[PDB]
Amino acid sequence: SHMAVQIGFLLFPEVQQLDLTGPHDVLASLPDVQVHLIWKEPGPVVASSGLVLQATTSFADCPPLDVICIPGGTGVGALMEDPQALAFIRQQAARARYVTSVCTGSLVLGAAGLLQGKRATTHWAYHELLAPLGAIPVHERVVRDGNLLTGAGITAGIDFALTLAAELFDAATAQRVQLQLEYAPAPPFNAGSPDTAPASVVQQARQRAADSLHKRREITLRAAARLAA
Amino acid sequence: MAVQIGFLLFPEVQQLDLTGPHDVLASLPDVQVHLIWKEPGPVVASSGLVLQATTSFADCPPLDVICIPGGTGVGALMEDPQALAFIRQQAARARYVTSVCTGSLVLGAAGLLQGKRATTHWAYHELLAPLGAIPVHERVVRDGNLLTGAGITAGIDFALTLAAELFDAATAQRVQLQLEYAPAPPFNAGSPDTAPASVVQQARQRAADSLHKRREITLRAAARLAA
Repeated sequence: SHMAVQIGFLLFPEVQQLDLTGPHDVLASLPDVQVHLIWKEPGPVVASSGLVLQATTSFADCPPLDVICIPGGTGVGALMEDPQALAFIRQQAARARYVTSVCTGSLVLGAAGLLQGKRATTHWAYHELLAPLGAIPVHERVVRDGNLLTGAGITAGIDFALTLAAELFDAATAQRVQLQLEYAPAPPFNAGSPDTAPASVVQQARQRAADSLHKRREITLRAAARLAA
Repeated sequence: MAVQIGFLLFPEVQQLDLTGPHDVLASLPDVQVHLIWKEPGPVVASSGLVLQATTSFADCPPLDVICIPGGTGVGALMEDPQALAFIRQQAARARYVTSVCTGSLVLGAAGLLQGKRATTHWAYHELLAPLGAIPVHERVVRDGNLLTGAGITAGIDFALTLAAELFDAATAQRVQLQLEYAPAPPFNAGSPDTAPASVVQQARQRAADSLHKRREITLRAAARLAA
């Protein structure tokens, strides 16, 4: 309808698609929501896995949003230094009811200056990069600070989206969607946190992510310097 | 030698049934993931999200794993002889025949649940027995080379289970940690066992028209298998 809640996700090359698609299917289950996938121009955008998604609107044509949500992925490093994307995020966050992200999408909110003095979370492996962007780093799944909601790594998007659903509507509506999605998780292993995974597994992961972390630390401090100027 | 994993992508799919498992499985070493429909190109999910089929039925390579997701669109597939014939073709030489949520109703219409333990979405579970399944109220059910997951988000638990079978526990744990899959749901309403009675009533009231239409499709599909 013309009175729909307007929810927008940034869709960028090398996005981690589950950061977007998990929340999308949760929030699209709510009454009279319109969901936008936003990029520089409408058309195909390839996620890090090779899954092809389709941007529905340009930055220029996007209506004022009630909710803006930034997903994460390999592609966030480019976004943290993309003045056109950062200007769009700041413009929308001026009037949004909720300013949100999942996983390393909070590093993009950070680069836009929107985490200064705010409680935030991100993916466990990149959590150290929050403080240089002015955030108060919080080790929880879903972190609220006023109208800022951030989710932790990838699958946290589902917990984030149900939290946001209860804020947009009410607990009863969020619980109905939880039941429709049969979201009573029973993971076959207990390796979803660095605190509970086998130490051999946590060490293999930190080994893998090391080169990405050092690269993103330099991008993070260049982004922080621009906020300081 | 690459593990070939194929998802059936159909109009009015419930996209998270596909995209959850896709991001888990595409994280594994030496896999190639296909999104299969009658022709390559755009397929629109039930939410309006546009996905892209990568291959036609004809160009689909022999699959190690076939996976059928669920959604509004399964009713049409349950009476689509091309789709059912294609699923039987691939199930014949696939190492694993798999589904998530109401995708198991499509396996059932194809004749592939006869005498097997299986699950599906809690609201549709009564439709498994007429398609010949032994219905099991568990979130991921394995019967030989058949694995079925329960409703929508069960796809993530299913995919981690399958990852350990294709590779090993250590490989599945690495992917679990990369995905930070340590869920902390903000409510306890994910099961009809634990949700408030008012929430269960409303979820059943919403599903009722779909369930009635699927009771009718199910009994036509069962009568075809019998004849």
